[PDB]
Amino acid sequence: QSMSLQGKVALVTGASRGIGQAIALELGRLGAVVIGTATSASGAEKIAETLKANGVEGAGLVLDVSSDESVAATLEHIQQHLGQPLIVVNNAKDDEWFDVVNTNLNSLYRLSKAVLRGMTKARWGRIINIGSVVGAMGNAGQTNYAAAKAGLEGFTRALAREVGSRAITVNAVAPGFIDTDMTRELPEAQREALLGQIPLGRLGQAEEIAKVVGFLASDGAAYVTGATVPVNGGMYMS
Amino acid sequence: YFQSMSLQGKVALVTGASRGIGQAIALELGRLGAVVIGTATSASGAEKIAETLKANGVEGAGLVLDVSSDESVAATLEHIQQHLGQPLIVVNNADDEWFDVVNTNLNSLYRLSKAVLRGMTKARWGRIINIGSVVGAMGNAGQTNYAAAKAGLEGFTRALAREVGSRAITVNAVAPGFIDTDMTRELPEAQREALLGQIPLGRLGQAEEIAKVVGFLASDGAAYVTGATVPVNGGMYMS
Amino acid sequence: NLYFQSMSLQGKVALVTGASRGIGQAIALELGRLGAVVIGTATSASGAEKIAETLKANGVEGAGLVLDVSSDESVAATLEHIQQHLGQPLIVVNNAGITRDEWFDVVNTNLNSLYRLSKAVLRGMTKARWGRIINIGSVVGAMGNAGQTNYAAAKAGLEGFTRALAREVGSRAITVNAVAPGFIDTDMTRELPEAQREALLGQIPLGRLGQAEEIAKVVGFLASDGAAYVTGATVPVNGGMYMS
Amino acid sequence: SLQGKVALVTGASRGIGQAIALELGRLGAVVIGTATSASGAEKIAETLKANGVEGAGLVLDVSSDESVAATLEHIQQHLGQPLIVVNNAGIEWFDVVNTNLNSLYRLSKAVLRGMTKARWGRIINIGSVVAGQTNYAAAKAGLEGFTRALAREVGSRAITVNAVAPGFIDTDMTRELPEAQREALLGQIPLGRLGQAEEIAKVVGFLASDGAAYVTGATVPVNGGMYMS
Ligand SMILES: c1cc2c(cc1Nc1ccc3nnnn3n1)CCC2
Ligand SMILES: c1cc2c(cc1Nc1ccc3nnnn3n1)CCC2
Repeated sequence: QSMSLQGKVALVTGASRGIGQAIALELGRLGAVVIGTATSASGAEKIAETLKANGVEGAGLVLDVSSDESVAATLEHIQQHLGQPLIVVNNAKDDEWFDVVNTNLNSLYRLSKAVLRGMTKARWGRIINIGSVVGAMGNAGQTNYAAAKAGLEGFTRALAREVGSRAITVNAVAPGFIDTDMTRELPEAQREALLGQIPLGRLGQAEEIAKVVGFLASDGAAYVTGATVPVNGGMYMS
Repeated sequence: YFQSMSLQGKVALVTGASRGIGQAIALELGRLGAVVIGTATSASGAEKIAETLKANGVEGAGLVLDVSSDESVAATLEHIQQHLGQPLIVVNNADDEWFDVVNTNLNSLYRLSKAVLRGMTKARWGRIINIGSVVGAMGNAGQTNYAAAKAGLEGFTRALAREVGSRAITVNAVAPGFIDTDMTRELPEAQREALLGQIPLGRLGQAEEIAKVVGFLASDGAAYVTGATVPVNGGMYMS
Repeated sequence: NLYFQSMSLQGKVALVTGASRGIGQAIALELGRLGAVVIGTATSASGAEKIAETLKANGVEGAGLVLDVSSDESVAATLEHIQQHLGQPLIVVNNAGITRDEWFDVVNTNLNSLYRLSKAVLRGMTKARWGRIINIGSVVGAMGNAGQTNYAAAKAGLEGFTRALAREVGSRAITVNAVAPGFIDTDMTRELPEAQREALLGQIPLGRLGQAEEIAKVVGFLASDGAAYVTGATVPVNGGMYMS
Repeated sequence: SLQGKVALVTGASRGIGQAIALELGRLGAVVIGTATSASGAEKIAETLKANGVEGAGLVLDVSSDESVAATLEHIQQHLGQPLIVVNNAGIEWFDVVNTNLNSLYRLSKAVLRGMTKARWGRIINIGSVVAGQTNYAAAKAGLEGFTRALAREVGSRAITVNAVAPGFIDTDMTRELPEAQREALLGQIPLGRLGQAEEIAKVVGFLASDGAAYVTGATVPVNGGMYMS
């Protein structure tokens, strides 16, 4: 009812595995037509296969969120074949933090500004930003993780204010320690130490991030905007 | 009858359920299949709750509960246990006044939460959800009261979530902004227009729109969300 | 023939609770060093006598008294005594928090004590149209889960409390601020095994424990006239380790 | 005492910047204040002279790698390394915030070599004074996280990095504000008044002192009790 996304087109970047894949499946399951992206032709073909195997109408595409040209072209392709995406989920050393965060926010900003025209026309939108998963070792890692998270929060809160009068919401999801291919390959010691800091005593599932995204994308979340919802089993960092 | 991904057969306790946000929450949990026990402080309010639930096809009851009283809490829970089973979803709903107000709210949450925890601990499953106050008065006293309550609620929610997390019980809160309620309808027209201008969405929130967030947090999909305060405020953030 | 100090708090009376050791003692010495007349408190006669001796040994004019911040009577009586003998305390540092399902009762008890003491001292500050109330948060003392829960709860309650009281009293030129210590060096943490120490320090960008004096300096500043537009703030003093 | 220390304060020709330069001077620092025009830099030199403060006034464009490097070199030749650096000079929310942080990062990275050598430093970032609310909150969030991160990167070198978040301060921008906006602002400030530029400077002076050595990664709000989310 509120939870139906029937008749909506959703763009989910970095959808070939993990949290991205799970998000694309959840939006599909809720009735959306889903366009998942990857950076390689191989990843984009994998996305198309996964969507087919789950009954989800849509497609898999190649997108480089760092490139104005790729963005504009990808959106054009979506417009030609399926219509305007009105749900967009952005998923995709210690001197590094400043350049990393800056690059992420430019990518969000590029993609968000591009998809906004269609949302502005429609007078309806959902932009949802996925923060980074926990598990990078040492002080350099924690520095990079906290910087990214602070930049994402403020970015999300600001963009929400800019576009709010158009009935477009902008929210973010801050994952904690989630069971993914990248975290499975973490050394066992780092993992056990992470696990011990989580009140729920387990890793989160990728589906458990996707469910939050699915809700935020629904009509029932229409008065939620500028928010960063943490999904972390009770483990909070400053 | 055996449920899957639904609130069916779960018993939910929603306090202050006679009107506004509380009522809407009770209806949403009912709609999602829960057996719902709504509470009020008066016999009259509790009867109103029972009627409203009946009129909407929701199985459950309306009861009298004084969350300031250890006796009333224990007695109310016993009655629920006898008739319907242990409530595994619990929604707590309800410038020099701020200290007493916040203090009283948190003692009431703590009392009720501690009481319902034994049943959740046995079941190895639970959902406690705390509703913050609505943005309800325009002056300085109001904004002070609202920010104090909200800060106390956030930290309380985060702490309890840590205490009970290992038992697969989640504890979250919902921080409403400016919601269309009897309290806010009676605000002067001049204050309303000035309110709306501080809200990016340009409108009041509906009580249903708080209830939908609560319904989601109560679901299985929200199992990895705990200690969180979800703001539902149309983009107006105020501390 | 009377000696007039040129220090920032000359001619002010300061009340510092829980002043018998650690951060409290250091705060009392700093305010004294900055020229304040200083009344340090403890819960026992022996602690109050220790305070008086320490103050005397450091050239600080003032006293050591017994105060139980959990008791309305003790608070009122202690204030009256201070008024009679030395004058109204217009700088008040609340240090004396407790410790030891426990988090809720601890935090609640602290905030009632702050509120009691703050309300009592406010009459003198309201008359004077000037005040400084400064609340000291708890030291990082437990690295598990129960400890981190207690520490974050206390800190959140203190922050909102501080911010709210600041609003209530602001129009009277009284400021209300808090100081949130991180890992501060004490006799108990020096005796931690060398292995646990190195692992702790690796969480702190500065790579060292804070000194009690380093909390006291921040308190001394917030107490000054230059800090008059700082109110409702919680200043973290933690060497860059932020945890919540 | 900041006796024997060299301080670089950008945007020092008026307001908060000027007051910061005078406070650091008063505390004994040799002070280099910057402005974007020759005229502003000359004004700074005059103001410093008139107050007994040793130092200089220079032209600096924090958006330019060349100007930064050259300015530092000039300071090094004549006075020695600045070990206290106050970034005051800042300037569609997205482009503004991004530009500020690049400037902070540029200037901070440049001054860090001298601080790393000395094994001592103080970097202090001044936030913006109170569409507008969006810009202000974005800037403040970016500043906080920036300040907290840089503090972690440089902490082991006994360099602290902190920020000051002003509220409604009596300055050129705010003097021109309409009476209606002012009165509405005052009513949201518990202290019931504007802050003085000196009152920001005093916080900066303290953060620059040895007694603030265990404070790092902090943003100290100086706003009379008015807080915005
Ligand atoms: C642009 C816009 C907005 C923000 C940040 C940027 N740019 C950067 C760049 C680096 C960085 N490090 N930590 N944060 N941060 N932020 C946050 C509020 C909106
Ligand atoms: C009173 C006033 C205010 C606050 C808290 C209380 N009382 C309690 C009591 C318990 C508790 N646990 N976590 N927080 N918390 N707070 C914070 C905002 C102002």
